[PDB]
Amino acid sequence: GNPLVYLDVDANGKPLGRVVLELKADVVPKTAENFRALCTGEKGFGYKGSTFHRVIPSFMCQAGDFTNHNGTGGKSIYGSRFPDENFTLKHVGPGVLSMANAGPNTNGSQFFICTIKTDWLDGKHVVFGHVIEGMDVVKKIESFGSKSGRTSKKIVITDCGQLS
Ligand SMILES: [Cl-]
Repeated sequence: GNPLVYLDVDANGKPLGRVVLELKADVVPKTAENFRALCTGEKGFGYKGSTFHRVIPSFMCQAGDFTNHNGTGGKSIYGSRFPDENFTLKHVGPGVLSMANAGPNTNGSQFFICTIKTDWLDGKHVVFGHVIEGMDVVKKIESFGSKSGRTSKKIVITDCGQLS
């Protein structure tokens, strides 16, 4: 079936717990595979040790820039950027996992976990999974964000990988 992956997250160097994500490889196989491989690190790079650099309460928590740690970087397993696969899945509510981007066909490695329904992103960002377990951890991360997106604690993915 669809992959299950995990992110273990610290805030200011102490663990918050684990976020478990189901990746909708049946719907968006290419997008799911990129994220899966970046969690395992099997290509020699990926999310381990990187940060949630942009977190906005009552919106979303954004991560995945493992090259520049600031929203300008990241790369996919395919190359620097890859196409929007489809917009079939929608930003239905809290726990949606979706690709950050800088316009059409600019997916790399950055992603976000929604903490509310974000319908205006439908048709613009590729949704590719959702939180199975660990919304409590997501709410903790969210609580360390701000209107500007600047975090008030350093939020680090210490470990990540594939469960099934
Ligand atoms: Cl484990």
